[PDB]
Amino acid sequence: MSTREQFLQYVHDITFDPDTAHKYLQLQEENRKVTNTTPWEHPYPDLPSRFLHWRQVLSQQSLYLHRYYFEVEIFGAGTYVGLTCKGIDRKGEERNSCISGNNFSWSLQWNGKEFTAWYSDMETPLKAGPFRRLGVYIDFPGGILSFYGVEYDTMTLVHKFACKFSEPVYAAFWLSKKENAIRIVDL
Repeated sequence: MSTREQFLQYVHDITFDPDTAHKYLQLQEENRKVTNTTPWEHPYPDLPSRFLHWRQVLSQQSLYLHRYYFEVEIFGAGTYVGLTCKGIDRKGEERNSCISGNNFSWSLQWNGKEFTAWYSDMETPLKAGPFRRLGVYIDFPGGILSFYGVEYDTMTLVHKFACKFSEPVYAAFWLSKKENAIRIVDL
């Protein structure tokens, strides 16, 4: 085990769920790439699962009771990556239905020069500097959600959340601004 190999022991497949994606989000690369293409909508069927107002998408996969790791690359100020539960309101207009505004979701925002940790309408600006690639580590029984900046020969802890998990969690993504994009790495 290299340093990164400690986390790769727990690698988990994550792909975007097309049935959740807001109509301004385009999915590519077998549901491993998402891009905000506002004001150009895409003709997705109307489904109760689909986010209506917040420009969000969930993973198809849920995680429950073990340790998990995956990597993403983020592009653009306004991107959030984190976790939520199935019961997040898909049709809501208010902050309780975005991934920075409730007590069952946790997320990390990139604003163009710093990351910010979000939980339940509370924000903590960080000074970690930029990282294109983030490693997302979930220790469900341990109540840990950690974000690492990942470079060739390095991992750097950006933020560790202490989380009171209950339901299975889904990877959750919020692409708040035009041209925001997130990709899930191979692993």
